Amino acid sequence: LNPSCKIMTFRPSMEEFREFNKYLAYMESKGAHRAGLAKVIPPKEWKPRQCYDDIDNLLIPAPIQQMVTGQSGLFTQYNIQKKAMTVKEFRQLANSGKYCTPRYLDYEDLERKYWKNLTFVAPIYGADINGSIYDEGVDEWNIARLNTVLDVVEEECGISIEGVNTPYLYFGMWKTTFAWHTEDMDLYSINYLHFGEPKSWYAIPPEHGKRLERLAQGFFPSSSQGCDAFLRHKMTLISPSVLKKYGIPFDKITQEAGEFMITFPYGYHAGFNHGFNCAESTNFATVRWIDYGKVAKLCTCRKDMVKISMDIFVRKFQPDRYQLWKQGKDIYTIDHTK
Ligand SMILES: CCN(/C=C/N(C)C)C(=O)CNCc1cc(C(=O)O)ccn1
Ligand SMILES: [Cl-]
Ligand code: NI
Ligand SMILES: [Zn+2]
Repeated sequence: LNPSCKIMTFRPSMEEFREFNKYLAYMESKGAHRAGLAKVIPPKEWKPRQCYDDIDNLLIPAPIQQMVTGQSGLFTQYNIQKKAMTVKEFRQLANSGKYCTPRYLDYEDLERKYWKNLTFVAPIYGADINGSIYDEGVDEWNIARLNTVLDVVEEECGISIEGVNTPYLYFGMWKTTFAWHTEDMDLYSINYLHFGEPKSWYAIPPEHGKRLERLAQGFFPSSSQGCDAFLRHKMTLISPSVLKKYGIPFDKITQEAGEFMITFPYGYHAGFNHGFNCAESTNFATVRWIDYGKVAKLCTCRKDMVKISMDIFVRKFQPDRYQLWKQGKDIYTIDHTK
């Protein structure tokens, strides 16, 4: 049990690291999910790719220029699509004087500069790129093939996962942002920083996520009246100063190159990149997630958001509740600590 709901860091030996599914069960048995986010540092011997040199030639089809509007810790973001770029040209852009990381003392100093400089030069994010850059044959923690409940349902029952268990690449530069959100259907996610500058994360315990939602509804009431789950648009920024002021419990942590971050069901998170970097991530599920997916609040203003039917999961893994659930009588409130 993790009663403070603080973000945990794990350093498994190679023997402990080999099987991701087993280690994830271990992390939750230590209460790691109560923070909504955890870090895993793999042993120094492990390498998902021997050489990153040829990633320079990888094409970024639709780089995103992030426009931020607002003031004093409350901002809305929108995106402007830019012309296709290779990684090499993106890296040179990121390291130019207009876009490079500012000088800083420590991560805390840099965090301050992030929140002070959001509304000046708009950073460009090479985000949401289909693909993986693991070497072929890496069997440990292969983001492209984790073999979780999502995969079992797709391969054995022939049910469309809607591409949420496929890998995505993120080429960041300084000040590029991911806004406050939980994952689609309130799924888990895993994120590996292949190389480059760090990525800083903010996390809200699942047991306090509703308080973040109430706070955001009061500060963005127009966004709120337009969509019940508007935070899923990933356009809402709220600074740690605002969260402290209104008593929202949260934690922060910086992910360095070579480290995994895992987000848990209904764990709100947000953050920013320190500089040029490259990350890979996917969504996944465990049996524990099923009760979250059954009550996840979905986006009601856009046509084809990611909506996965829960029927197969309840029928196969919750046989004792299936008919009650389809009857509308499977009433419960989630215990985020178990
Ligand atoms: C599993 C990857 N994924 C699926 C992308 N599709 C929505 C396009 C996500 O939505 C991840 N959630 C956004 C996000 C982005 C970042 C980031 O910008 O590095 C960090 C944490 N979370
Ligand atoms: Cl700056
Ligand atoms: Ni995310
Ligand atoms: Zn919506």
